[PDB]
Amino acid sequence: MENFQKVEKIGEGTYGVVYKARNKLTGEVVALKKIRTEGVPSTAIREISLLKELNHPNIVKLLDVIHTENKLYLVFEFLHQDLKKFMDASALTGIPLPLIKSYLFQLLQGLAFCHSHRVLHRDLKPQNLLINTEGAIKLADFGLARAFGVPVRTYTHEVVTLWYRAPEILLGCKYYSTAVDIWSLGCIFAEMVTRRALFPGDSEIDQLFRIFRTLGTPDEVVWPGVTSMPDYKPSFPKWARQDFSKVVPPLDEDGRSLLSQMLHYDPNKRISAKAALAHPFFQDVTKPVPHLRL
Ligand SMILES: COc1ccc(O)c(-c2nc(N)nc(N)n2)c1
Repeated sequence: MENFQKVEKIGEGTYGVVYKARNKLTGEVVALKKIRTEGVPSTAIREISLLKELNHPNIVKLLDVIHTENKLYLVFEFLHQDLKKFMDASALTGIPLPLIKSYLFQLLQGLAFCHSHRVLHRDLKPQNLLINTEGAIKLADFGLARAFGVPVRTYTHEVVTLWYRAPEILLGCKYYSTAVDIWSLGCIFAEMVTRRALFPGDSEIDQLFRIFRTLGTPDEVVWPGVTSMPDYKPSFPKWARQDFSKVVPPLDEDGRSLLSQMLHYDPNKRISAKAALAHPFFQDVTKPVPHLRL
């Protein structure tokens, strides 16, 4: 793997570290994800390789999937900045609402695309959302959990982010649906608006309880079957739902209603990416140019 010259390390994902690198021969700049290790599931590299066919303006292009030295390398087109960095950079002033709306709209288009192709992300977070100078935003690292699975931590002892995990995952559901990505996106949307994580849990139970304290402890009324979920305990405290206008001020009612639909407890009631795109919140969507400091 010396076809490059690891320009630099740029991040650490749940499935592995990401590097910025230039191809010695072609001179192209790409992002290299190294996936943690002496076997690798059979259908894994096959399933991941299929992702190379995925082409959508809001999905980071997967250029190559190489298996060498028992290691797995994903070569991605390189985008210049991740949403986490941009959010931190915009923490004093905040991301303008029209830009937030644009990003949410584009992200939903990208999810609508993947979900229609039966591809789920399962680990969406600000770190794997990439932006460019032209106002586009793209999702990176889809279908990795389906091909592999959520490990103990990361390739090299890291603190996995739980803040964007859907409640059905926290409750131990064996089968998840595309609804998990809508939940994560809802959490990201809220964070872009308030400039603070919606549910910053430090543990799985703290994550779950933070959700409960805000949205109310779920019951059979709002979520049929929740009390029979694997990790559900009748001992969970019963918090009453908080007034929603407290959740994402000062987002307007259209944004709040859309967000509430993205955060429904029942995966079956949670809005789909396709239905969300038709929400009145996007009636006036535009495509602003962000102020990016590279
Ligand atoms: C699949 O993961 C990817 C794919 C393509 C990418 O450009 C990135 C990325 N890019 C930047 N600039 N920063 C950071 N932190 N990451 C990450």
